[PDB]
Amino acid sequence: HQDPWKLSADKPDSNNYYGETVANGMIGIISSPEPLKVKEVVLAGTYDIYKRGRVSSFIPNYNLLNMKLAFNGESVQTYNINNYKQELDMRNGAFTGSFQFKDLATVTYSYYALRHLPHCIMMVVNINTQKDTEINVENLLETPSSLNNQQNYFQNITNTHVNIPLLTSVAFTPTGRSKIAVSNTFLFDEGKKLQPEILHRMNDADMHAMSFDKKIKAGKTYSFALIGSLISSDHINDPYNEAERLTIYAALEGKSRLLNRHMQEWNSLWQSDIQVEGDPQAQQDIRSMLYHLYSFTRKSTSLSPSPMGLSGLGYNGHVF
Amino acid sequence: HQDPWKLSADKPDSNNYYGETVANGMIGIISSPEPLKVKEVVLAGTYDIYKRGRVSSFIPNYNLLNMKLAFNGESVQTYNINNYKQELDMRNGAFTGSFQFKDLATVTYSYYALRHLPHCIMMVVNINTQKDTEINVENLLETPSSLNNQQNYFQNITNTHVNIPLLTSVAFTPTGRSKIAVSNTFLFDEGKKLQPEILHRMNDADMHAMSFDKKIKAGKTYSFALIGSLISSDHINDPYNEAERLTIYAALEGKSRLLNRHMQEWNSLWQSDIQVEGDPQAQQDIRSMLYHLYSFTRKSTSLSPSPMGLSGLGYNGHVF
Amino acid sequence: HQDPWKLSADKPDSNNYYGETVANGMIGIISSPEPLKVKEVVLAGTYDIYKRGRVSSFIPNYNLLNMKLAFNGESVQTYNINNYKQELDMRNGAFTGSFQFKDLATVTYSYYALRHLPHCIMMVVNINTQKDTEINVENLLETPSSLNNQQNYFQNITNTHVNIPLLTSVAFTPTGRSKIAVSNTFLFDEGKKLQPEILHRMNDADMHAMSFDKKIKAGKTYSFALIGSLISSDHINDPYNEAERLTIYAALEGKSRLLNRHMQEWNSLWQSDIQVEGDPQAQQDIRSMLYHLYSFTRKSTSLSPSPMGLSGLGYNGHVFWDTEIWMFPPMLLLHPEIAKSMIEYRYQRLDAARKKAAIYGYDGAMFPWESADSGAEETPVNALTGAFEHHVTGDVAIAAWQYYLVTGDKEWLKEKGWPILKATAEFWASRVEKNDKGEYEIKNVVAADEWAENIDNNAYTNGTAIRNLQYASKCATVLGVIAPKEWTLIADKILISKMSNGVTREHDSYTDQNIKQADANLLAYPLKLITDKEQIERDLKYYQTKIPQSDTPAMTQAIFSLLYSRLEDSDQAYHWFKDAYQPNLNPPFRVISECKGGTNPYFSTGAGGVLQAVIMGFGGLDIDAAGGIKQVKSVLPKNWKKLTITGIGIEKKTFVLTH
Repeated sequence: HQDPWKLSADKPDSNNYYGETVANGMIGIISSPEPLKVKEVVLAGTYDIYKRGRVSSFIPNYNLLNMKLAFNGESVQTYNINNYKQELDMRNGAFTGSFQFKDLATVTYSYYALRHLPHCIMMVVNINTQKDTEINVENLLETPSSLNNQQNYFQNITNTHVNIPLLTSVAFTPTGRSKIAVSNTFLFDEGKKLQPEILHRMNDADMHAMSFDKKIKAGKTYSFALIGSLISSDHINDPYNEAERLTIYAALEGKSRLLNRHMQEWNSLWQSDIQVEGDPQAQQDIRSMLYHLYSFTRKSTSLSPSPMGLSGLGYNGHVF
Repeated sequence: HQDPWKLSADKPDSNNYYGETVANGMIGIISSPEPLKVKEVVLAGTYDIYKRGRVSSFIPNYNLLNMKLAFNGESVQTYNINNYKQELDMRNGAFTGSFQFKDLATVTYSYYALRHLPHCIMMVVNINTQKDTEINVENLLETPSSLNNQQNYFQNITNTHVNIPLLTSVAFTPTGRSKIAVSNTFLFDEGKKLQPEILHRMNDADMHAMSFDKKIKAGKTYSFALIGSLISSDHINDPYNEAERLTIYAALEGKSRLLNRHMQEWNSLWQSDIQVEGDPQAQQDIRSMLYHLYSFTRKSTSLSPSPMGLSGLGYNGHVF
Repeated sequence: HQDPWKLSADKPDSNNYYGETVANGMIGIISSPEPLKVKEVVLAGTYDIYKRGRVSSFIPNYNLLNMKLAFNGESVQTYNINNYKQELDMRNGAFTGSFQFKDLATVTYSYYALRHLPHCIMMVVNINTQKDTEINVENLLETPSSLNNQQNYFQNITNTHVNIPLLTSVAFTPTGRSKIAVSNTFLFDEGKKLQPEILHRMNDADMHAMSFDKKIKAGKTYSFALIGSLISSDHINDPYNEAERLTIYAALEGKSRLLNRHMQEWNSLWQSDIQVEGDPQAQQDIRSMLYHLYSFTRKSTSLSPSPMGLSGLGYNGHVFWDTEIWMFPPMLLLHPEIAKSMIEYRYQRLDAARKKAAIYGYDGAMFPWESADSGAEETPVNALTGAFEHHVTGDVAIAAWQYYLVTGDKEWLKEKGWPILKATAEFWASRVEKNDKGEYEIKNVVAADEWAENIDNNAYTNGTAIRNLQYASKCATVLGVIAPKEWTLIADKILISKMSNGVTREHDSYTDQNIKQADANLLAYPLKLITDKEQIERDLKYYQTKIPQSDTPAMTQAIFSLLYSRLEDSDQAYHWFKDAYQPNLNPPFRVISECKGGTNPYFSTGAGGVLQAVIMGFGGLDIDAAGGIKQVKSVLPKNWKKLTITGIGIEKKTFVLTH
């Protein structure tokens, strides 16, 4: 557990678990002990009156990566998976979970606050089958109770080559000070004709979801990615259209191009580094400290970190 | 053109055309000279301040049947069809258009203000091919400029047997007095596994659409139906959920059951009739008069017709 | 109907009628075939979510001139008038209708978007009766269904000398983003005691009106004017009070003083002109193109025209490279103060371009594909141009440098040109990718040929990046600031590739696809990256038949014309000149649609391109890379005896060309 570049947890204990952050200086995503969920999402620069102190605060935002995975109709939970591990790769701010589901498949998921695209997030999911199985995949956009007057949209962006299904929500901070837009899509390798049909459900006041099924033969790897854009009226005049535009853009850049750009920017950040010989725990701790400052700041902006950076609502996100 | 039960028009002339109405005493639908379009939709009982007289008025409503049909990517228009005919069957308030598209197909469409379901409309489309062709079908929900604060939704209602795609809009009358909901679906004969995938586009502020493609071999008939529900806060506390509930209900009743119920109620209405021998024009004119009064009233209600019934906004829809 | 200054239509046919526009760069009024009505009114700089594209748009506004005229209670209709004519006088943007009511009276009405008062309109009505008669006149303020929450007011502004009756409406754009106010009054010659009493009616939710009766005696002319002011919260904090203030102001200036100021500003615009001897239809067509550009722009502002200027809601009123590359160059040569307003639009939106660059992972300023109020990206999300058509940033840099080349204004270069050129060059320096061979690529764009989507190394895009980087470096030299040496290194190694036949390749996936519009040919003009006449010719021969007849905008054939003029090929240059706009015309005023056989006039972008074919092509005028306007070899159409171009460059030079 003392890798100089990676922080590791075996079988997350939800009773004694403090989540880790991946961030690009604009969006922070704080890990959940639950597989394929995030605890909290914070958008820098967006403040409204909310809870502590009766003054402006960061606002808990859309947990835009929240996913439900079922194998043959059987929901994946902490209680029915085994060998469940979480890992933060500090070299590129990749948060990865991996687990075995019974006798059916190994699941690996990695998510990123894309370093070059301040408002874009990506999760890549790999399913490696030991038996023939059918997956049901759902991505949920639950409006947090911090937000109000939400609207839940879904549409297909198409041309002869693509069908980009967009799951979008728009909502407001408590006093209406800020309009938040989030727009998610699934990326597939197989192409428009063969990719899964995407269904949309709007069954709750505060949640809608996009979903698909995929049959996977034994001994195969099936990969898909979730891309999401999260932006507000504090960042852009028209967050609704800009979120959809950003997700379309990212989808047509594709996973490979996005991760390459992400890696280039993280490679640059780590050109400034601290190497300790003879003390592996100090080496890892100092990397974690550099990693958090690098994740919680952004060059070529007018952003300043709170005492808790983008790890949550600590000190209302205020600058001291 | 002097059938005692049917009013007929050959090649509608848009420069000299007064549309005919189908109605169930709750919804009136006034015909367009353009194929697969309606001019106007009026919902009884819904009044707000609007244009004429500075007093409450009927409100132009969603043209919920508006459809665009393309053959091999070529849009169907008045200018590229031939043998185009419109017919009102007064026996069951069926408005039918029929035309030939080049060397590819005969198109017949019939629509109904369902007599038993005051808030439900149905259009049935039959495509009879002379050559292999591919149809693109779009149903548009354009928010009329009479309404404001619209929202455009789309979702799939599914179980093991069905996928009912719902295209829904919600909007308000000018002063916000009344909330209007409309919800449309396509019915297919072929079943969940074989039915066309339904795409959803939201490209305009005031319009969204659901669409599909279908390949049809030469010498085949392909049929589909559009069902729509149109209701307001003047009729029900929660028009949004009630419109979706009504369209799901109608979809799971199906075309055959709905038309049977429709015919039973129209059969009852025509048990009271006026037969003239020796004057075919008088026979047809008197049928048209009975037909309009029967269409513009509804038993077991507290509705009263305006001087123009549900034919439009004549005299603001007021009762005299 | 080929008067060189006037467009005229006898007995307008409402079944086949495309209205003409009068505009002052702030308000556009589009004509109705119906007498004493207007079809549409558009206010510049007012945008809200509305219909097309789910993005901001121009909004149909109050048809504030709408009038009803009756003689002894008999309303003017089609069926009771004769000798009904319309005329647009391009010298002063006067739209005039004239008709005889039965055998009783002659009526003329002329209306104007006052050239000196951006928010003021005037209509002047003259009625001559052959017998004693009573007129009833009504002015209607109908709230269009584009607006909401309207209020309908009427009051009298008085002193011992005047009674100014104000008919006012205030309403909101669809999301409440903008408050609109309109205020109208009638002007009379006869003075306070004798003027007609003005009645007010509020009979509808969306319409109120002011009206009067007047007895006119046999053989007498009765004249009255309608003045209206139309303004929004986008233009002033308190539009309601400002609209009434403006109309009171205009009423007490009076018709004479207003029309004199209007005439003075129009006379000044027409000091830059194009005169053709031997071709009356070309002379009228070219005057119509200048007229529309002059009507759709305004000196001493930060306004930039949409592709349809103020002719309607074409492309939602958004600003595109259609300004920088198509409408801007002819305006820079004829009226540099118009070009200055167009680039000022971009300068004041540089912040928004820096924000877009940051959101899409780039440095510097990334100008949007479509711009409106804020300068943020406004392209409909369903169009991949918004996210991927990146040449607009280079197009803005090119116009900014050209502005300095033509004016020599070094203070402007320091304050505004350099901020644009530096930020846009920083964008391209971050946008390129160095490959194995040390070349610089620009991958995954939408081409100027917008049918080519998500392709690599587009010829036009790469050319704009080269020019942007070169011009930014040149600018740094002029101002004595040190430019990154990376800009020149990148410019010299950006890929522009040839196919095996030596033809410039449009993009890395390009072989022989049909193309929407000129792309590789734009490297010859305007970019002048290709100057070798054999290369220009082989690029024309390969691509000129790649543009289909249908669904292709007027952004091609004017460039073909210009390049054939530069090649001294009169037959080809004149063929492409006519093909650029004549197949796009709509009756009865020969307004220009976007595409051949199109029905969406007025495409000012198309007019701007054709004006370049005339000025830069037939006239041989060129922005010298070293500064100023030069003249290169050119030819005229066979049938043109003389081409005279006046008011060119800051020296206001006249150029005369003959065979």
